[PDB]
Amino acid sequence: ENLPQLKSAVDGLTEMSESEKSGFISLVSRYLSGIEWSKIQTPTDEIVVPYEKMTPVSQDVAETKNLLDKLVVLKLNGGLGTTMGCTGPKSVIEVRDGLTFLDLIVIQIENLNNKYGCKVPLVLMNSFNTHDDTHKIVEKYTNSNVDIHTFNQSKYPRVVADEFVPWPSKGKTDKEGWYPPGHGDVFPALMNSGKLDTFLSQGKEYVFVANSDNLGAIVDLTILKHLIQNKNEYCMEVTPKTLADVKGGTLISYEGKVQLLEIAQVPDEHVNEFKSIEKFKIFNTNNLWVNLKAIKKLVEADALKMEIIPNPKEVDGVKVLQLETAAGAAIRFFDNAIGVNVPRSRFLPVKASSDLLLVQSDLYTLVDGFVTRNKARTNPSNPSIELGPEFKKVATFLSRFKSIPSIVELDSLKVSGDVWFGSSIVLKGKVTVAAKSGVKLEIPDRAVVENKNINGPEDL
Repeated sequence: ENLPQLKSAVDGLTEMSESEKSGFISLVSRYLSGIEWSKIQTPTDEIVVPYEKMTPVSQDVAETKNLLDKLVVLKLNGGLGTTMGCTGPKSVIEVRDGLTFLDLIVIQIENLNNKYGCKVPLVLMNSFNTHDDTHKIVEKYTNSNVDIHTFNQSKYPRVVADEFVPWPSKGKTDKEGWYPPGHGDVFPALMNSGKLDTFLSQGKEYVFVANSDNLGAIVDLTILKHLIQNKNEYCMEVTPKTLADVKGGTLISYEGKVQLLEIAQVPDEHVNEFKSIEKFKIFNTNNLWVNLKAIKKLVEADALKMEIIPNPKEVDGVKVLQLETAAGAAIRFFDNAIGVNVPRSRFLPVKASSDLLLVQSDLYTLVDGFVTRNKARTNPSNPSIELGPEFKKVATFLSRFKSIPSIVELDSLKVSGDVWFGSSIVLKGKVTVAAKSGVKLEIPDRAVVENKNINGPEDL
């Protein structure tokens, strides 16, 4: 509690840079100091521009090329693969045809630079959990036609919840004593790293930020052209909420400003209202387009005061607090800030096993680096896929599917218990496989499983 005792402890932490100490103290200050639901307003086409209403690029190529000379592409790469049972950066999990997320990213940018003769740089924002591994991995791209920059974001101390002291101040100085404080940190870190000023000197004007695991976040020149023509200093890509997205962060008007609103800022009495997709119709994809000169101005001015997100964790039986911020929450600080409501093709996340099943099946293919949806697929929606904990770890997932089944005509798959799948299986309509406790169920090679429940070996 209070300020200067915490500040003294933090200044004691010789692992932290001066900019890190100051940044962390600033978060703690605002968190300890402190959205009225009734003052919230639903957005309109004046805040959220439909992607269709935007003016397409003209057939004139030199225009496309002038747009691309101003662009820097940034991928958020601070997350480990441990949620999916893998060591190393999440971005080095193989997504399809043997290629990692990062492989696809390098290939896309290389092909942009080929198609158009531009020199679009890639930058990866790493964390202390991914920085060294990433540094070694990216050597593989040495001869690739893309300049790849990396920088490490901030490293803040986990705070012991009960005592409110930095955990490293109590001797917990190994990796478990610290955390990367969210992707909101991308802004000060891009500044603190020196990279922002670099890109500035070269006449770059915009950065396109996206999660390294969103397969849909490809350079879109309609969006960028709009920002230049309308002087929008920030643009969030949003997409309509389906029932799968009810908890997603959304864009509102609040005290005269476009703002991101997340469930955390929403009172208990109001969460059900928040979750209504007729009320709040769109959600943040984390595909963000931001003006570089505006970042520099706002970071230098100490203007970016995003909502603090507690994120408490229990680590080795010690409850800690991890104060973090979100990159989309910065939207309220930028001049002429907007959302662009985009097709869901631009939001294809891999967060679990079930998403790999999506993108590794015949429902998609690699075309020139792009995870391209099968044209045969009649329904504009992807099948719903649910798997038990048996399928959580990627390697176990891959072993439980002798080959990935065809899902091109699938509507829905649910799998529970100890289930194994043979090769060349085809899945259609609504499929359920449910192995009871103590039972292992194996689905034979070349099975066609169609609008059917499988609750035992007695379902052939």
